[PDB]
Amino acid sequence: MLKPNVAIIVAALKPALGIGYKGKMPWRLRKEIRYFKDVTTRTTKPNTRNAVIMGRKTWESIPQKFRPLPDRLNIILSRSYENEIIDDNIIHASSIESSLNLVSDVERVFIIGGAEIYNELINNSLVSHLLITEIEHPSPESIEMDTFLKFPLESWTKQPKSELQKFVGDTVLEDDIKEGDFTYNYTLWTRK
Ligand SMILES: NC(=O)C1=CN([C@@H]2O[C@H](COP(=O)(O)OP(=O)(O)OC[C@H]3O[C@@H](n4cnc5c(N)ncnc54)[C@H](OP(=O)(O)O)[C@@H]3O)[C@@H](O)[C@H]2O)C=CC1
Ligand SMILES: COc1cc(-c2ccccc2)ccc1[C@@H](C)C#Cc1c(C)nc(N)nc1N
Repeated sequence: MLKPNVAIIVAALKPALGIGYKGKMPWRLRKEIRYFKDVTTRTTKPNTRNAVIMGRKTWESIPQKFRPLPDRLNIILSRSYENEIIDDNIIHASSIESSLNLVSDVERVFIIGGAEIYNELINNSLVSHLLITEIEHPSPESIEMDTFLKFPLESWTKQPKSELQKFVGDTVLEDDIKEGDFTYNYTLWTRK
């Protein structure tokens, strides 16, 4: 795969864009988790799959019985990894571009975490799309949080819902989804 268009997909709590606490997610949003599964899995043409790329810490935070994430090519980045094809579902590498070099029959490429990876790749021109689940809470400062996105969104344009709908195909997009004290919306951003 040469110069793939890449999408960041993330769920973040406004206004600070917190995404984690001591190596874990600060919430469990069932519908959001299903959205993530559906969007990263879905392909528009037959006989392809998508790639999901993540940092070593995020990979390790998926319980071992539940990785690799099914139906997607999983790529894990570590500074200690030489290039290695582990199996048909798992690749080890030290950059996104090198990891995708011998990869074929992949449609979309998603960056799925975590903070360090997101905060590097936001300034990688291969990333053309941000799929940000914008989470709100009445008292956001009360949620324990130590891990944040550093996204210069001034350089980005939040697209209308019609663009997000086109991107996700027939995936149902509900507005102002409420779980416990959290309210959320799915968004799509592109570069200016
Ligand atoms: N809310 C959300 O949507 C999501 C939140 N998260 C959260 O993010 C947090 C995890 O993020 P974080 O701790 O930053 O860890 P990451 O998952 O980003 O992993 C960081 C590791 O990735 C490897 N890495 C980073 N940059 C490079 C590079 N340029 N080349 C090669 N390897 C690299 C390194 O591995 P090594 O040390 O092996 O060299 C590094 O230690 C957790 O709290 C998690 O719950 C995660 C996903 C989604
Ligand atoms: C380590 O963090 C996980 C654990 C699990 C998981 C899977 C099975 C059982 C338990 C946890 C799934 C996904 C993840 C991570 C990779 C995620 C995510 C994610 C989610 C959930 N939403 C959005 N919008 N973007 C994302 N990147």
